Amino acid sequence: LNPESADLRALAKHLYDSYIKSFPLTKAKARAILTGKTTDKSPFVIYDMNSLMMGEDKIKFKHKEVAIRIFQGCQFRSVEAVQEITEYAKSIPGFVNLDLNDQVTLLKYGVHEIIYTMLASLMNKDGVLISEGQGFMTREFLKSLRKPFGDFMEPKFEFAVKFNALELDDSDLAIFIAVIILSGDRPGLLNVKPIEDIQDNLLQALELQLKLNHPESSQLFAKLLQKMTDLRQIVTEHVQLLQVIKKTETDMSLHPLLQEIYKDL
Amino acid sequence: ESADLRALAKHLYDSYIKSFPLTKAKARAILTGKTTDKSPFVIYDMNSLMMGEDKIKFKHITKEVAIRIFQGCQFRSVEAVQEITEYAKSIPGFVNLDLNDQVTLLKYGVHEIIYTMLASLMNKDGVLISEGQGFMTREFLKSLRKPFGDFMEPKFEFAVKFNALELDDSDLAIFIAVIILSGDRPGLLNVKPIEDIQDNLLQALELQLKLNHPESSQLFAKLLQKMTDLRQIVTEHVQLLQVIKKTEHPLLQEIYKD
Ligand SMILES: CCO[C@@H](Cc1ccc(OCCn2c3ccccc3c3ccccc32)cc1)C(=O)O
Repeated sequence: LNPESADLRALAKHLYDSYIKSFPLTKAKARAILTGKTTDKSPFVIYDMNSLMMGEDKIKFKHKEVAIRIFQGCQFRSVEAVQEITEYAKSIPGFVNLDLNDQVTLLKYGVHEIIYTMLASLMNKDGVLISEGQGFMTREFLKSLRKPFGDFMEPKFEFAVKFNALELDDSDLAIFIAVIILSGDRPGLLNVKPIEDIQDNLLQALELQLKLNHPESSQLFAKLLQKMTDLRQIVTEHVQLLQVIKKTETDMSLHPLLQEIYKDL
Repeated sequence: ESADLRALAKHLYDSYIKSFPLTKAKARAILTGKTTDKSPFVIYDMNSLMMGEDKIKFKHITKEVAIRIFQGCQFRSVEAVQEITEYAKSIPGFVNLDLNDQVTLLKYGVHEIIYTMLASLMNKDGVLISEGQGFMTREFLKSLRKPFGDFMEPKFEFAVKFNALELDDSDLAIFIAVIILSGDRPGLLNVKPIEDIQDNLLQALELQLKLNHPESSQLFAKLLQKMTDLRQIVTEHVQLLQVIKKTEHPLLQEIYKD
């Protein structure tokens, strides 16, 4: 009972491998930090303006009002995430061989669904790890920021809490993330079929990977695919929120790379 | 256990055939002409509608066209909700769930099922109407007023892609059941039995596809991702209904409260 299964495991290993090489902060590490293990250090916790302030010292993170400072923080980290995801996509067999326009298109629409997915790896009901895991910002501090900014994270936490319920590990994510990138239903693709063939193979690999890694958790495959609905809505609420800041913060600059992704859509 | 899954599949199918008079198999027969017996009356332009309103009885008439057409789509939806409701009752486990959860699962699942089955009565040029007696063109629909001109366009968008999967009634019966037993509907009181049931339905669906479409074993996954396509359309629709909520009897408003 090991026919084409071999091919699929091989692909799984390949992606898991690229994933480790493309993302310095994996779920496994973020968990060792959040559950107080001994393989990792403990984070500094920001829960208020006061705490935040000592955090500048204690943490330091490559960086006028607090809300905007934090907002500018996510942008920089998001930009970095895009770089990592772009580097990971290139390792997906067949991706770099597709039409360049479509490669740009798949990344344009796939990058955020992947950022929030992976962002769940650094979250628990109470907060989120920051500065490569050196810090932890509580859900509450974030939910209290100035009128518009404090509404950015709550829906991510809500998704994270439900998504983490599936209890997936980095090896599962590597494939699932690869499925998201290769979506032949993205607006403006010029050559859908090639893209779909790849995703089809990825899907078979993820299906096998979920049965083998979570034998007791039946229909995990079915439940995970359904999670896409949550992702799309997160993206939507987010862009609208961005529209608001753009008209209320005329002195604020949205990172060019982010402007290009968010552009048309 | 495979035999139990096939049994569940036959049961849902037999029940589907009894709750939905106009099946996909029948509909496809009418759309391709495989049944020249009774071809449908076409409604391509303003003039034909007027004539069709005379030919076909249409039980939704009491004069601005665009609205009349909409009230028709609503009347049919209310009927569809009763059919779906009778079908759900036959899904093993459903009636044993808490009553409030039954109502909840139906309340949030009828739209998804309606548009799913609507795909069955459509092709790129139009949708079959009034029990198959008619056929309203896609172009005629597009060419409607402001808030109405883009009411159905989204459904046709979905329909063409959904019909690409080439599913038949026995596949749909299981798929529809899966959509009903969704454990993530807001306000549920006892999620465990719901997901337990969906679990079994997905197993039955997975086997049904592999047997009924041996030459395309990724179909299950593809079918599942179409479920998210459905939720988006339901979002766009309720949203549009608000742009319509902007006006367009009080006893009638009660019947179509939703
Ligand atoms: C601000 C615009 O939001 C982004 C999306 C986005 C939103 C929130 C978000 O939360 C993470 C914040 N975040 C930080 C915030 C301040 C300082 C460091 C980090 C940090 C370090 C490592 C990892 C994460 C980190 C990460 C990305 C976009 O629109 O592309």
